[PDB]
Amino acid sequence: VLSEGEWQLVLHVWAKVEADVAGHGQDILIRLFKSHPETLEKFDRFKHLKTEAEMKASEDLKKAGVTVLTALGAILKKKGHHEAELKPLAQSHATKHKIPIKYLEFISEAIIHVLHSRHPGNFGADAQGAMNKALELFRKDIAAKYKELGYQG
Ligand code: HEM
Repeated sequence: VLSEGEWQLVLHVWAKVEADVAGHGQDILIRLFKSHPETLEKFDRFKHLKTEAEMKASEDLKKAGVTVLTALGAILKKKGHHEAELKPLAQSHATKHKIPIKYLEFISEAIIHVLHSRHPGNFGADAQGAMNKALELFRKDIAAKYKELGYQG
């Protein structure tokens, strides 16, 4: 369970992401795909992309970036009271998309990497610790829901 102080560090760096969610989502997905190429296979619409240039030019990858960060943003803003937001998400990612928790760990890593690079103003060690806490919470609660749904994760 995060403190209010920890939530405010999360939400301060989020506020910067929101200046340009599409740009941040491009960087974050590209980092994910570069770091764990196996994750790209889950995206039938753009899993053929071969290079970072291709990725940066893909309108479909850009939309996905906006989707993930907007959904995550809405979750973070709930400050742990995210049961409603996680229901649909766990169901789709468990049952349709088939995303293991380890891939949720991979995108969490990419999120932290990009924020650390982009936002040294709002992503010092304390803020990064708070964001890691929030993302662990997210992954813990998703994992519990996956189990409920019958998915090993
Ligand atoms: C912070 C983590 C994540 C959040 C908040 C998130 C949220 C979403 C949302 C809102 C959608 C669209 C609605 C839906 O289908 O449920 C979506 C679709 C999808 N997500 Fe995620 N997601 C996350 C992580 C992942 C990861 C790590 C992968 C794969 C490695 C993944 C694969 C997909 C796929 C394949 C789709 C369908 C996209 C499409 O067909 O257009 N997601 N995700």
